[PDB]
Amino acid sequence: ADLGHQTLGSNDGWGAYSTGTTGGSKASSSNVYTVSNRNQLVSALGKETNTTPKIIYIKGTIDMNVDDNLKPLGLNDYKDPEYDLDKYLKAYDPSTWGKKEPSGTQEEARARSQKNQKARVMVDIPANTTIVGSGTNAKVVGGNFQIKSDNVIIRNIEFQDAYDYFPQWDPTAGSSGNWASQYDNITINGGTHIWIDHCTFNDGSRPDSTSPKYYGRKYQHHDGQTDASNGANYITMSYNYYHDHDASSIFGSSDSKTSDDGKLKITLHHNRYKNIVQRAPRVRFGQVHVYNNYYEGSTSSSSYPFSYAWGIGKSSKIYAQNNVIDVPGLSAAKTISVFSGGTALYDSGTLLNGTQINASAANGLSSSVGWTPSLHGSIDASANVKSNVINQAGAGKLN
Ligand SMILES: O=C(O)[C@H]1O[C@H](O[C@@H]2[C@H](O)[C@@H](O)[C@@H](O[C@@H]3[C@H](O)[C@@H](O)[C@@H](O[C@@H]4[C@H](O)[C@@H](O)[C@@H](O[C@@H]5[C@H](O)[C@@H](O)[C@@H](O[C@@H]6[C@H](O)[C@@H](O)[C@@H](O)O[C@@H]6C(=O)O)O[C@@H]5C(=O)O)O[C@@H]4C(=O)O)O[C@@H]3C(=O)O)O[C@@H]2C(=O)O)[C@H](O)[C@@H](O)[C@H]1O
Ligand SMILES: [Co+2]
Repeated sequence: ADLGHQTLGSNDGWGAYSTGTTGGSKASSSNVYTVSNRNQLVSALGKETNTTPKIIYIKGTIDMNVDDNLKPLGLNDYKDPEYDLDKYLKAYDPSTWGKKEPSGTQEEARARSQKNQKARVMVDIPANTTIVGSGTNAKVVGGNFQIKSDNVIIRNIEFQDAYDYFPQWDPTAGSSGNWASQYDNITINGGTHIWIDHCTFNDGSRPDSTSPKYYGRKYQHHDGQTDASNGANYITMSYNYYHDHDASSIFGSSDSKTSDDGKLKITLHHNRYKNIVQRAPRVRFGQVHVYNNYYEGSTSSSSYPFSYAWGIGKSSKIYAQNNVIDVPGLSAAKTISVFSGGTALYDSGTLLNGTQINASAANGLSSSVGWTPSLHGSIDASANVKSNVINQAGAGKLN
């Protein structure tokens, strides 16, 4: 079968659990579409009620920052009449505003401005849908796919530069405040039975090094690459190439969201993370199988310096098997970051710079996470992960 019609293999990660992930493979003839611009994409997706099996082939580059006639839209097209960058910055300067949350005229105008862009760039993917790139050059630029539904497959697409023209200042985020944006490439918000495979995720032409710092902090126009929230469950992400981007994948968005416990069952395998700073993934609560992924970066890079690969968050149940990390000078301990409530990590076969290590033990964590994945394909020896993943991961590697 072609990529439009294949389904997730019955053993291929948590996505294969229960009813599995077949997307739109059974689409009838009038529910197969080929799309090459936002209008055609939006028409094919339709609304939440469009749950019949459907297959959507993306042909070429689809820019999501465009109007209904496909004219490109930028900052001045989205700006609320009352929003102004220089006045926003003057209003919320910690020097005069202090550390309270921004509120009042400019913040309200900024919020409305951001909703103006969201209406163009964010689209929901309805149940029983397969979306795949045709050829080696299918691209989604500036878009944020959101998946709240069940049974969805996304493959062979290069997602670039989910860019927010209106980052919000938050003085209380982190030790010194941070600017925050809204758009991921893909957000799984309660979505279930999802396969993301052979896609590429990067920051396109606007990497973070082209953004200035305001109040000493990077004016961050990006957010995540593939994030999962709000009881998202039964998901396989395989053979994806994440590169040149700060925060990759947060699974479980909040310590208070205890309803995520027993959910966020996600398998990550054969993904490549190059020049990714952090959160690859950062997990709360979930049983997440992480195996045969390759991570490569430098702690001294000026653009996207490595901070950590796996985030051991509250009650996370990461099961790591035969992953390979190549970051010169990094210690075994610093391959991961442990956050409050994170106490356990199964860690087997990890190579760091060519040497076998145990990040879990080095961080004092419990060596068992109370589960063993049954749904997986073949396990590569760690010695072969780098080569297999560089050769095979990302869009345009099949076609
Ligand atoms: O269908 C819709 O479209 C839908 O849209 C709305 O709802 C969405 C969403 O579905 C809701 O659940 C909710 O989302 C809430 C929030 O608005 C959203 O941005 C989000 O984000 C998470 C956290 O809330 C963020 O603060 C943030 O946090 C991360 C870390 O998790 C956090 O620990 C911290 O990290 C620290 C330091 O601060 C950092 O500096 C760094 O060093 O690391 C450490 C660390 O890792 O611990 O801050 C970071 C960060 O800044 O990114 O990001 C989280 C994330 O997953 O991105 O989740 C919120 C929530 O779960 O409540 O609201 C959304 C919204 O759009 O408003 C509509 O409201 C709804 O009607 C619906 O229609
Ligand atoms: Co996100």
